Amino acid sequence: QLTEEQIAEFKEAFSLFDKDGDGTITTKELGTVMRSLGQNPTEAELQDMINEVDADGDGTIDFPEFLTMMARKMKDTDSEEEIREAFRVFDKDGNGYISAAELRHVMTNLGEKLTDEEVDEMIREADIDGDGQVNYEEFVQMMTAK
Ligand SMILES: [Ca+2]
Ligand SMILES: [Ca+2]
Ligand SMILES: [Ca+2]
Ligand SMILES: [Tb+3]
Repeated sequence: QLTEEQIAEFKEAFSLFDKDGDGTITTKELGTVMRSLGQNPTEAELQDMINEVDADGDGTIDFPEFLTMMARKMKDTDSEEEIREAFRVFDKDGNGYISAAELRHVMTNLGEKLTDEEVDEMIREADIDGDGQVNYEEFVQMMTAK
């Protein structure tokens, strides 16, 4: 039973993925989005990637499947591999560290203007140690913090 408060937040993600507002996420748009994220996925990956979110193999993604894909993860096993790439995917420094600055560097290219007072707070609001920066160890805390 997904609460509305959750179903809403998800909507925000879509508008971020489907810039065309067609109502379906395609590979051409997916790669383009990940291509600007500093990532360089292969053709076999992007195409095969959609499959993961495409259980019906229709060639596109909808709301029911868009949430299921994310929700499912919460209702199944997880691979620290995804937490590594995504995380290291932001630390272009390959150092594995995301400072309130670096985060603002990438999250900024997203195409949305964010405020420092917010980012600084978020990162500092999640940093169980409050070091103004997030470490790989902290990343687990969130998933290990009931
Ligand atoms: Ca589209
Ligand atoms: Ca770094
Ligand atoms: Ca720290
Ligand atoms: Tb589908």
